[PDB]
Amino acid sequence: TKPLILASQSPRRKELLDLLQLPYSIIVSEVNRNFSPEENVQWLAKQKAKAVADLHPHAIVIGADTMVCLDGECLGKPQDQEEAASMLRRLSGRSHSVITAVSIQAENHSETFYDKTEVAFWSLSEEEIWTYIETKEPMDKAGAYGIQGRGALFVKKIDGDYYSVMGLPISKTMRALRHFDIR
Amino acid sequence: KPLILASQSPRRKELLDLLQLPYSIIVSEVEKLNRNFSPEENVQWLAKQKAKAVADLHPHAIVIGADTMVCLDGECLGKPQDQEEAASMLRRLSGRSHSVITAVSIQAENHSETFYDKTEVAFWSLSEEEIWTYIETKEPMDKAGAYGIQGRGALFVKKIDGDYYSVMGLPISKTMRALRHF
Repeated sequence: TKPLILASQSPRRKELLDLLQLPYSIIVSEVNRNFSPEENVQWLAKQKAKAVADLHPHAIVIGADTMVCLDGECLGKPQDQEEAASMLRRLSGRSHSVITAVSIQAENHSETFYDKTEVAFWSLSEEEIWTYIETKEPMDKAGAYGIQGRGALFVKKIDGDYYSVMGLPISKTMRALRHFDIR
Repeated sequence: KPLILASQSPRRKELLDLLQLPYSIIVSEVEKLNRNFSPEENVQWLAKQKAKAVADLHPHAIVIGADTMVCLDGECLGKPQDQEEAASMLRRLSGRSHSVITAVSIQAENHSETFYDKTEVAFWSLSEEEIWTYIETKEPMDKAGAYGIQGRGALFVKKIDGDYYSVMGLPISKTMRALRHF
């Protein structure tokens, strides 16, 4: 048996991993154009898990990364408030992909995968964009929106995993951890 | 006009709270869904009856009523009566898809609007151990179809095609949009 480590500072990933009712600890570590968004998100989840697994080689380390992509271009956490409003205008009245990769690392076993969810947005007004920006909820999230909180009002529907949109495909994470014998 | 949520559902309360609008919770018990009607007709009839019953008591108000059904192969599943029935319902939902239909009815003296939102829910194949341990925490017993998308029930869901909030009992983005019409 090996102790479980969540290599993430994300409160959403913490809340989702708590659903497993498995004891674990949290450690956050210090974080290519030729790659596709699918390769990039998998690579980043891997680097996050490996940085902590290198420091604690006796444990099972979970790393994850979430990207918001549309027409091949991915949107990261917006630096400015105007950039956050620009991302929202691009997302308005259409569909985009939310890609979440998970990497599970142990000395004798490693597993990396991504989950893709299609997210459809209603057509949004300028007023709704800035009043949502004022809440401070967009700044912390990729693509300048969260499916929870006030961001829930922009979402018309999804085709995929809501928990994966939050930052962790918890049902798949649970299934992958069974082959690490959970502990 | 003042806003009334004709539901005691904590999930519908937490969702209607996202709107940042003042409202009160008022309920009046209504029940029998006829087999001659489709589940889509019935769920809308139920959301209507719940809102109308409270609207008759508060005719100056805007009243929101809602109802949620979990259906597969035209058959809809209610809250389980016993743990053996809850395991029967989950065994049926395992390894396949079902529909979650939520109807919302907004009632006022000069305007009324009813609609349903349909979501496809796909489950992983479930073991007998998984079903009984989930039953052993009493989360199924309170819910239609013997499961919830939140909590330990989250681990059974493979994917959805629709609205997660509608599965919780309220399509919050459609409701918000419909309240602008009022």
